[PDB]
Amino acid sequence: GIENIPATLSHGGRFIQYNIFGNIFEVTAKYKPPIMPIGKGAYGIVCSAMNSETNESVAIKKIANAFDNKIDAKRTLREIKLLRHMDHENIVAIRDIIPPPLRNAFNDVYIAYELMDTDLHQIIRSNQALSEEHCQYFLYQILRGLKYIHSANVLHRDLKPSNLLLNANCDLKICDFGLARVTSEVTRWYRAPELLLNSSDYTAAIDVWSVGCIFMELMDRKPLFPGRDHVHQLRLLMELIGTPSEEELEFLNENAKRYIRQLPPYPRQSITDKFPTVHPLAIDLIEKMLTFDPRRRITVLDALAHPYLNSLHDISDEPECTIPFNFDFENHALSEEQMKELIYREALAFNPEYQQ
Repeated sequence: GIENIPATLSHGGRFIQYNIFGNIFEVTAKYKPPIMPIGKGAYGIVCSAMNSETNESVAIKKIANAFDNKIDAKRTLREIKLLRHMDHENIVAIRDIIPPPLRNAFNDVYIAYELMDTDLHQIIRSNQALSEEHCQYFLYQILRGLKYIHSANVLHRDLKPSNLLLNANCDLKICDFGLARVTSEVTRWYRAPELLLNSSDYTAAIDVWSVGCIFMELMDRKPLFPGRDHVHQLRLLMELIGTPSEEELEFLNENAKRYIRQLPPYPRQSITDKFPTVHPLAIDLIEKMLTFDPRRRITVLDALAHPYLNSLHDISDEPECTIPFNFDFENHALSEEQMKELIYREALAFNPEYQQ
């Protein structure tokens, strides 16, 4: 579909501006036309493109005005550094950081990721059927990636179906680390119990919780805990799981502890009866993942060995991250110009021709 989107050579031919419904999408010259818009959102837009020098297809996301609010600049730099630090088959890889044509005028950041066909959210929405071996493969790859992320002392704090990208090969990669934790510091249908009822510190269990939810949504094709309001989330939680007994309530803040005694009782509805279509071992592990108590929640390391995944589980093939990740990129307090400069050095690392 070339010449469908107007493409103008700019800055001495080293860049190409693509008009996309009045949205100027400027990338380096090696990404010759055509490009295919594939995503929209708050960050900006996402197009597919081909690197004419490497014959490799990427997805270029454009974060527009990335440095205006310093919080969003920190989430962008955090995204780049986090995704560059890690090398894993269930983690989305950065393939390029576009240099700005003019360093003084560096407002938009274009990141290029490896190209994926869809994501689990779209798979759910399209109402398309999956063999049980496929669901098995998906869950296994999610946990296999979580093992690595956590092994780098990083907690992916916002897991969603739209965060799990897929391929026709059924390869699944985790993405969008804009909110991850270093243990040193938005829909909540997937947020853990401890996150809503503030326990100021949380462990990897939060991720496990979300996975549980996600897997049920994969197996039931309906959102497991839809929230009308923030207070309602807990209601639909304990309506299904049951109101905890305080052998389980010990951990949350006592400003939050009182909270749970404040409400009427809730029986533990059995999941095998509410969602009976799914396989039995699936229901088992799902129940073992959605415990209200964080210290009574199954670990990713143990959830890998659960019998639902026994045809895929393998400790020698599920690696960890050797070198951990530190949060002070250069230092702790940075201005928008410092973060700008770091991302600029990264783009110059991917594009040594623009260093000079």
